[PDB]
Amino acid sequence: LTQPSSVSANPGGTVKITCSGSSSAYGYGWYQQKSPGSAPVTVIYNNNKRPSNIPSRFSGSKSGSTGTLTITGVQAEDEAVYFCGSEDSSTDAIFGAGTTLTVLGQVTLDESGGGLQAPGGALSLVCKASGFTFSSYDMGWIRQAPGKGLEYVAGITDNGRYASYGSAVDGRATISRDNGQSSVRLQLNNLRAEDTGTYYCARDDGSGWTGNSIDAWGHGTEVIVS
Repeated sequence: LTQPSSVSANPGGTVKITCSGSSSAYGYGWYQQKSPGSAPVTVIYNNNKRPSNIPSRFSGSKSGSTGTLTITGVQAEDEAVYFCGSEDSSTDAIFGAGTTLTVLGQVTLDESGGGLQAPGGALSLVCKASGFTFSSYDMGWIRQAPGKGLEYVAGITDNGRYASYGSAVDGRATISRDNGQSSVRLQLNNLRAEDTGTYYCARDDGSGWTGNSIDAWGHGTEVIVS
């Protein structure tokens, strides 16, 4: 996915952020991150769906192999990095590198298990969910290395029947869920230095876990492999 490094606009302006993929088959989600150490917020998912708590100045569209986030009447509080997410024929969740919006002229997911680990060790993260019918929604894990963007770790269907993994962890990761205890778990074996970062629990909107349909995010838990 290709999105611009940065865009600029003055308050009240209409700003657009594009995200281009390898075909016209898949859709787009847009995830606002106000600082590198903060949980993302979904502003648009499945091309043009807007969560009810997101201001109506956010809208989305898709044309051919490109998705576009439009903020009509941008405000200072919208200054953030916006990540686009999608999928392709090989991977259920892929992400662009993030677009920094500069403004000129100025459901609970609870992760634990982070910590320090040696290379070759194994990580066990747990996300405790509340405030919704957990067993009805696909769930997943997204990570972010220091100074880098969002990356797919693992996703699992509502009933646990299907799972998939990001390329960098495939063969080492296992995702599971307990629909009685309303929790999803990540096991990551043979840890490498490149596995350190913040790991976020995330919820699918209900349409089926993809990089473009995430509608809720946890607070993150930090993993350091050294």
